[PDB]
Amino acid sequence: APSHVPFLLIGGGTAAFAAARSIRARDPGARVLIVSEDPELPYMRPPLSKELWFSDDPNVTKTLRFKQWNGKERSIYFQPPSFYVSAQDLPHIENGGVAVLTGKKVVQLDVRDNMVKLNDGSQITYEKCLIATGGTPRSLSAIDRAGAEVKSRTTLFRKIGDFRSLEKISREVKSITIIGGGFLGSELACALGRKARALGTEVIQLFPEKGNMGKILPEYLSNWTMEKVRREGVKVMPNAIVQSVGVSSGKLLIKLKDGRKVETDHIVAAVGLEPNVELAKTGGLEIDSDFGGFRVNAELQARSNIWVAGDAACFYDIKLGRRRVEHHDHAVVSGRLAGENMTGAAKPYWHQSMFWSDLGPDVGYVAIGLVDSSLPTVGVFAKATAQDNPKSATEQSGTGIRSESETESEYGKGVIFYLRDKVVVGIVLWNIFNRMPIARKIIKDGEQHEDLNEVAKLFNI
Ligand SMILES: Cc1cc2nc3c(=O)[nH]c(=O)nc-3n(C[C@H](O)[C@H](O)[C@H](O)COP(=O)(O)OP(=O)(O)OC[C@H]3O[C@@H](n4cnc5c(N)ncnc54)[C@H](O)[C@@H]3O)c2cc1C
Repeated sequence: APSHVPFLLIGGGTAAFAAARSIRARDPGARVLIVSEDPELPYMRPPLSKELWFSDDPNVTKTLRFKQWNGKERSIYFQPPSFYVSAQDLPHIENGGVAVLTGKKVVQLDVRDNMVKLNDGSQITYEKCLIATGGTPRSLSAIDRAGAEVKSRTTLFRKIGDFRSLEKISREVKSITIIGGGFLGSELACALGRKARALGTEVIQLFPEKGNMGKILPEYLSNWTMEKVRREGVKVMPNAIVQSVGVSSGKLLIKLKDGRKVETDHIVAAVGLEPNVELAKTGGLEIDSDFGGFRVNAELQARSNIWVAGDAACFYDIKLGRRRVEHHDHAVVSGRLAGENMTGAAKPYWHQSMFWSDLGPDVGYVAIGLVDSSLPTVGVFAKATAQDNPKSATEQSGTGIRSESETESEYGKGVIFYLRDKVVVGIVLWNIFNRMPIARKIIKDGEQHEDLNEVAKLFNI
């Protein structure tokens, strides 16, 4: 537990790691320390709701070495444990390196004095800081007022602990209910769905919308999505508003505003996240408003020596202005930029951060820009071929983390445009891959189009 560190990375996820790899690649003798309230070393989140549930390895719970869609085993951790130095040797070890203090939470940030306070009473000072604290899962108020009995049977899925505890539960109970129609929630619907078919148990997913991912996707693709979830065996209940939750003889009882009742053994909440601006009080960088997250400049700074990246960061988006994102690609790229800037410097974050989600090897979505379903939307669909699924894409690139394969620079499948007037502000790509460069160039040009079809042809529709 060092008293001082040149580079402090608060929080131990994907942003923090992207930063540290970058710094070491630009200053091969830099001394970087990550503080992580997670017992685990830094690891990626997408598999937690994806491949990890699809493997046939009974040890997959223990090793968290998962198989991608193409068959290649990969670890959920960014680096083997042997690549990090000790927080102890960090201050003096020849060449320095990267160190992670696991199980420790930074609770106080004294910006003026360049110092942090850990939970245990430790005090650490820094020359250069990155806040990469990600977010905290939201619950629903209709859960929180039910007491400690219901709360103890409500997974808020986010971490390895949640994967492990929920995987266990899928082998012990008869009925699991997912609240939330969002991507995570639907990924979790399919994944638990697949385990429940093997066991003969029940999976229920509910949400207020008309269909899955209803805030993002138009009715057609949303309703289709819902039918896909139902094909996995899931009892999907749309237009479900939660009235209250309570104990009813060993079972959880969900009462809806539309009157319906649902008996289930366990709940998994997947209703989004709230940024972690905690240290935003004692620090006096104290966040934005419209969008949530710490305010940063073009180079991702909240102060002259304190950058922010990843989920915690409210950045200026090249085409969309102020924005907050929950994308892994954002994490990696803004994390990488932030680390480059900490090693001096002077580089704007002009990146258009792609989002992607897979519901199994066979269905994949990819978003870029403002993708809200309330906008004017134009969809152009087609019959998908042999290479038009995540399994093929993962076979083509060798990686199942889409952001690595689809590059950073500029009815089975289809493309949905989102419009303010006739300007493309957002795009969804349904089962179409290798076309994010064109997808970016289209939004970045901010052009006006009175067709939509000719554009669609570049996606190979
Ligand atoms: C289950 C799941 C599946 C996902 N799938 C996808 C996907 O398919 N595609 C996609 O684009 N995105 C996906 N995402 C979102 C994506 O993973 C996030 O954008 C990414 O994790 C952001 O990284 P981060 O560094 O901002 O936050 P995190 O990875 O959460 O890292 C923050 C870490 O810092 C810790 N921390 C917070 N505060 C403190 C403190 N004061 N002191 C010490 N530590 C602290 C937290 O415990 C956490 O471990 C998924 C997310 C989840 C949760």
